[PDB]
Amino acid sequence: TDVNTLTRFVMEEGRKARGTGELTQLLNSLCTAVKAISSAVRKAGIAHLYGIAGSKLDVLSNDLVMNMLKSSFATCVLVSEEDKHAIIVEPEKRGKYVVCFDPLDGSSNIDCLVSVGTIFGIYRKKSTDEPSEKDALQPGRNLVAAGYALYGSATMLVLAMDCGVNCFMLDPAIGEFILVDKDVKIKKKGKIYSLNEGYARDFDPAVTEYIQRKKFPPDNSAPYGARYVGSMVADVHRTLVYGGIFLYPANKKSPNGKLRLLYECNPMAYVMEKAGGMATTGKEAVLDVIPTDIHQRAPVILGSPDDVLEFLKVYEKHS
Amino acid sequence: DVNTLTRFVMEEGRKARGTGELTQLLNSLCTAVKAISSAVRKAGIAHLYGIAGSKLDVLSNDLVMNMLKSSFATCVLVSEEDKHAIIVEPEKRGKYVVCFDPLDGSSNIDCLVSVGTIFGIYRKKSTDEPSEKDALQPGRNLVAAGYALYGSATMLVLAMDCGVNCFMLDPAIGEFILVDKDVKIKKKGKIYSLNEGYARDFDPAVTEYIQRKKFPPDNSAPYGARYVGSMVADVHRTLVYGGIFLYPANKKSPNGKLRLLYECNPMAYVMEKAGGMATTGKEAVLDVIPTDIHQRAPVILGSPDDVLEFLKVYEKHS
Amino acid sequence: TDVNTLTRFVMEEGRKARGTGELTQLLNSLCTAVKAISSAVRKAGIAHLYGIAGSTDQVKKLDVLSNDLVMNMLKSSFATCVLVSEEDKHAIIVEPEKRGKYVVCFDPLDGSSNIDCLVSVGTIFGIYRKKSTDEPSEKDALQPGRNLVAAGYALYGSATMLVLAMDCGVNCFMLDPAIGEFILVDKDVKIKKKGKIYSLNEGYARDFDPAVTEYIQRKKFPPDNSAPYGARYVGSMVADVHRTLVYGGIFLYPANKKSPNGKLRLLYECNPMAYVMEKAGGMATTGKEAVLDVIPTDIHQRAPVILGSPDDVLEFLKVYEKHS
Amino acid sequence: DVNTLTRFVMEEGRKARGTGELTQLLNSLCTAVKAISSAVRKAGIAHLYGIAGSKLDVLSNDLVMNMLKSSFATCVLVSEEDKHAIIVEPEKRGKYVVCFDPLDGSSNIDCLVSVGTIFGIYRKKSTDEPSEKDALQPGRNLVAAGYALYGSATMLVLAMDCGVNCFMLDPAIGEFILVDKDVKIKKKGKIYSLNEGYARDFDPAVTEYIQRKKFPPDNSAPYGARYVGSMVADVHRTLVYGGIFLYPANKKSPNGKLRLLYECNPMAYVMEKAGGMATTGKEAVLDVIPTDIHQRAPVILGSPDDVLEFLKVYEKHS
Ligand SMILES: CCc1cc([N+](=O)[O-])c2[nH]c(C(=O)O)c(CCC(=O)NS(=O)(=O)c3cccs3)c2c1
Ligand SMILES: CCc1cc([N+](=O)[O-])c2[nH]c(C(=O)O)c(CCC(=O)NS(=O)(=O)c3cccs3)c2c1
Ligand SMILES: CCc1cc([N+](=O)[O-])c2[nH]c(C(=O)O)c(CCC(=O)NS(=O)(=O)c3cccs3)c2c1
Ligand SMILES: CCc1cc([N+](=O)[O-])c2[nH]c(C(=O)O)c(CCC(=O)NS(=O)(=O)c3cccs3)c2c1
Ligand SMILES: O=P(O)(O)OC[C@H]1O[C@](O)(COP(=O)(O)O)[C@@H](O)[C@@H]1O
Ligand SMILES: O=P(O)(O)OC[C@H]1O[C@](O)(COP(=O)(O)O)[C@@H](O)[C@@H]1O
Ligand SMILES: O=P(O)(O)OC[C@H]1O[C@](O)(COP(=O)(O)O)[C@@H](O)[C@@H]1O
Ligand SMILES: O=P(O)(O)OC[C@H]1O[C@](O)(COP(=O)(O)O)[C@@H](O)[C@@H]1O
Repeated sequence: TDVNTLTRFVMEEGRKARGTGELTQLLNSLCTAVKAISSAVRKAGIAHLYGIAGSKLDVLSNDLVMNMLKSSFATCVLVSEEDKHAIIVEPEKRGKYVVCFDPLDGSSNIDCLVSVGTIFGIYRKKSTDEPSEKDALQPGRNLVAAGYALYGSATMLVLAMDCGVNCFMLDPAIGEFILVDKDVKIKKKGKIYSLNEGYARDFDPAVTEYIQRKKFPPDNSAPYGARYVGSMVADVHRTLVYGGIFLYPANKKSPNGKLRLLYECNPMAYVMEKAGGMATTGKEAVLDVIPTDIHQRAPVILGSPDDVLEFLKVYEKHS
Repeated sequence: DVNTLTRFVMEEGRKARGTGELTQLLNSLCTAVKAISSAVRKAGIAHLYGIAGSKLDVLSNDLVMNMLKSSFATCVLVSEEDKHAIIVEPEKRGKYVVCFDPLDGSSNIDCLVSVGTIFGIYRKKSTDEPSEKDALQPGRNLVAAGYALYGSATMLVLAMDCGVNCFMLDPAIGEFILVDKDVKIKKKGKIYSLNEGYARDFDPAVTEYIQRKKFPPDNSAPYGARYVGSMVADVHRTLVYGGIFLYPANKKSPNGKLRLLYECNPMAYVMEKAGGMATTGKEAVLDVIPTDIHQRAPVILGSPDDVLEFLKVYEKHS
Repeated sequence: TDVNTLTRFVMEEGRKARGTGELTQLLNSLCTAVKAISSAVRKAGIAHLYGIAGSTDQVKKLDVLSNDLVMNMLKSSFATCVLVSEEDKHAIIVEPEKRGKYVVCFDPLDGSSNIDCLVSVGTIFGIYRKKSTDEPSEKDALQPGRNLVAAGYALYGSATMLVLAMDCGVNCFMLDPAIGEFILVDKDVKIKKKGKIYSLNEGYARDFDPAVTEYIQRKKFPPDNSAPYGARYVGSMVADVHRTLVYGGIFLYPANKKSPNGKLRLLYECNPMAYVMEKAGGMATTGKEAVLDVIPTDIHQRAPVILGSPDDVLEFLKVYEKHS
Repeated sequence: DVNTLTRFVMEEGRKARGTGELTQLLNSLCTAVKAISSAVRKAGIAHLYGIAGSKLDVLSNDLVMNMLKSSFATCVLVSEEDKHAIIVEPEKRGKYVVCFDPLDGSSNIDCLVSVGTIFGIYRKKSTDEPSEKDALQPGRNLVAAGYALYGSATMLVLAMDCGVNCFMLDPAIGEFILVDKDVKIKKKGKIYSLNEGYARDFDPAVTEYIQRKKFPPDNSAPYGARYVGSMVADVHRTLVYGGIFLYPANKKSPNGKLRLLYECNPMAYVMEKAGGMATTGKEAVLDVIPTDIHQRAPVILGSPDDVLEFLKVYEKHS
């Protein structure tokens, strides 16, 4: 019942645990970045560019998250969609955490104003040798914290840690993320499937037959609903809230899927498992995949357990 | 040389003679659209969840209703959220009929997916005293029509005889900034939009069209698939990037789902004033004369060439 | 009755009079600049000046950016011909493409000299009409305040409020920073006939002529054995004048030695607040004549001003009438 | 390199080890201030005037209250708006005592004058059970104090033993941005501030001192009068531009009007830390042992040389 905010949640789960403060401040700083990304995505100031005072979003998001993570004095390696190679933090500002993020996911189609988001996934540095790109190559199992911000009909940050998955709604009136769902867990089975079917020609037989099973029920029930926005963050958030399954399977145009492991697949897979769901690559679990490159693509099928398991059974049959 | 909706709306009105009522209708309407935005972005949510201690469908409809009522430019008012028509009280009557969906796609509003307002303004056909028949005009007679997208940012799209204009809201000052003038649509796209969870129930014409897209017949490249589940969001994508949108008829919806007067007709008028088309398969959406204010209709809108590619497949199976 | 926004009220009243629509157009563009000023004064985006994104239009002083906003909104309205401002020594003649009927005199950000202490500041405006038959010039701004089509201010205080005086009367609108509309909160307001506040800079006590020095003692030591008036001086005209509109009372900025002909500017401070006051049942006097009756010879002309509640202003006037 | 208050209030804590409770207090306090600013600037005023169909003292108090109880860092809470010391429920208790005025100057708020939230943080010293007594500490024992000014913009002024620090609220992101660091006051000023309507009732000492500033002794230049009527507003001017602020004993209030624990004592700590001075004419405001939570006190604060000059005149007449 009693109120609580994202700032207080992270400075109290971090308070009530050892207390180095770096991860508290990293997350602290990270929401402040997201709040700034939100106002820019809501186009708050477009009038000054169009002549109110008189005579980039994907780039600006990357700058904000980087800048802030750097100033947090808690990051040593930083991997992003935009920056090809990793970003080794200047000595002065280094901490002990490796952060992998997609600063604006879906801005390929931001000109139609579709829901976009910010995906993040925090690792701690295991190695002793001087920081490097290779420190980002940890398996998804090793995620200290992951989550995503959604810039949709409203802004929401979904934080996943060992203590569970907690969903915060940005009240733009006060500039504060408000806790509106505690320790969320996904439905066991849903009525929704999320898939780009223009690649129907190029599907695995198992993916094809699972969709046929959903479209044309094999147990004389009701067919599922198709819901594909075109931005992972939105579809996954629906898959959390409403239940169901999300699929970006391996094609032939993309033999390894399209969604990147380190900063797209793994963070969403962590959120799913920490909330009673599951995510798999078909053959191995997304979190158990060991990266060899930081921009490594991966197939990913995440969502409600009784559905992903149904998929997985069909994967047995077609392998 | 900044050009706001409120400025646009009274120069296009002055550039079209006439009283000034429609300007003040669109002013009141967009003021309500600004207040829907505020609630949809969840401003004040902390007070509900107990920052001091201790519904959107309805709120959105109340905002639109009170604003259009107070505008002195409405006689009949038709909404999703009202089974009957709203005969505006005589002291506040105007010369226009507004058919609107206050918040479209709110069924799945809890996933925080793009919702929107849809509207379409007619001019009274009445001679004496208004009635719900004034809303029962074909889409061809639409004075003005458009929508507002509460997505990545809030955009009002306004189609009129002078064309389709897109205004971005600037939340900092609450002004709609003209960012796209007289918009026209790609002649053909690589996007298709429908709910394939009804594939069991689709017409043979529909099914073949999708096979043509999933499996190009001319050995080109397969089209793309996008169904947000919200008409504003899908229509606006079909406007911006191009492509095709369908919510066709099937056996368990012989008349589609999407309503005529406050969903299909408004989006058809946008598309046709932007160079796209909009058909039910047999008539064009704007050419259906309604019999019921909550009448349902099939809709296949989008880029011109794409709807033509459909209509050829449709005629073959009929 | 029902909700109303500044936007309809302006374009409603501008249709109840047929009318060109320029005044409506002007009042809108002026409004839109006012919301813009408010958002900058509330320091929105101050974080992008302090390294939020790392590196970089508006590294401007707020009083300048305000002026630029009001200017580039007014010119673009196609309703203005001559524009007078405090931040401009000469009147701005609008280009022949965007010329209109009305002459506007304004103070973009009044009180910004102490905006460091975050004091209430505001935008004072006043709309005349070109009465001249010849091309626009700084002469056209030299009209008496009697010839005001409309006047008012926007107070950027605990909240942002636009006060609009016309022949209608005075109409108070509050900005809802959520939706970005001015909401009609008070309609056709009038001032309290008499009040219990007095407002002036008593640091200039050494240079007060006897009329002021007596009246002030009549308030601190009342003659009728009643109760002393309260002393209230923000140091920002929009602030003190607005309090005098809501609570009643009196506001004085008179003749000194340092500035013997007043300080407060006539065309874009005194005259507009006099129109507000007179249209709301109050008075505004120079001591000699009434403020609205003063005949300008220069655009940046100063003037002594004593405005406020009717009984209060007249009480002072009897005291000045003893000394002349 | 940006510095927010959520960073600063944690950095200082980490540097002093400490549980994390003074941090959470202030972090929770600031969210309350962010919410009060929203209310004061009239966000949602449209809905009170019927945009969709059809108190601030109390809301501000409820906000501070509920946020501080939720902080898990308070045991005793003292406010204007409750004639009682509020003792926090055992499950939500910390070790600090907060004496606060949630909205000061809202007396004269219909004219929209600058208002503000004043606060001061003590630490429970009695081994006893949390009670009103724990708040009756002299201001000297203060861990932290300050105020939130809701004027031109919103600023949180935060005084501690690491100096006084000013934080500007950026409504675009809801973040208090550090803009003036380790601030310090001019040793002498040119501005004076008091209600001269109470002239008939002032100390002969006060009356001389004002003469001494209105008509200078060294026939130099006079000071400038500035009385807003909101202590936060006047005091913040006196922090920035310098000068003096008085609310001395007249007769209707012969022991001052301004409340010691939650009006005078917090402002004294700010001045003190920023190199200023704050006296009752007898003793330092921080050195007044309180008897009642709502106890009033004569307050004279500002630039040190100017406060001393008043004190010189006081000693003559005393
Ligand atoms: C609910 C989990 C949680 C949440 C927050 N929070 O802020 O909500 C936290 N904040 C902080 C902080 O002190 O900054 C911590 C530190 C604890 C920690 O995880 N150490 S470790 O990297 O796994 C490690 C690497 C090698 C040996 S132990 C923390 C933990
Ligand atoms: C570009 C199209 C356009 C746009 C706007 N706008 O505001 O962007 C308009 N505003 C208004 C207004 O009246 O203010 C108009 C007049 C509309 C109207 O009168 N239609 S009619 O009753 O069938 C009729 C009466 C007499 C002859 S035709 C208008 C038109
Ligand atoms: C209630 C007072 C009031 C308020 C507003 N308002 O919008 O707050 C106005 N807006 C406009 C406009 O047309 O812009 C007007 C008319 C301006 C005008 O035409 N003056 S005139 O040539 O001597 C004349 C001809 C015919 C009648 S008066 C107007 C008037
Ligand atoms: C003034 C510097 C400063 C600022 C903040 N801050 O929040 O910016 C702090 N936060 C916390 C925390 O507990 O997290 C501390 C330590 C706890 C504490 O000060 N205990 S004390 O007996 O009152 C005491 C007074 C002096 C030495 S120790 C802290 C300290
Ligand atoms: O258009 P496709 O091939 O279905 O790709 C969809 C996927 O691409 C993405 O948009 C990748 O995001 P961006 O390329 O815009 O950064 C996913 O969010 C989304 O799930
Ligand atoms: O789930 P379905 O059957 O595909 O329906 C989706 C369609 O219905 C709508 O959601 C209509 O809005 P509501 O369902 O929220 O009333 C369209 O926006 C949308 O395109
Ligand atoms: O210094 P003084 O004599 O108090 O002058 C105060 C007057 O100067 C002004 O501040 C003039 O405005 P500026 O601060 O922009 O110069 C008036 O608003 C105000 O009433
Ligand atoms: O009417 P007065 O005596 O000048 O009172 C002014 C003083 O009273 C106060 O308003 C007391 O606070 P309140 O407004 O909450 O009663 C101070 O803020 C202010 O400095």
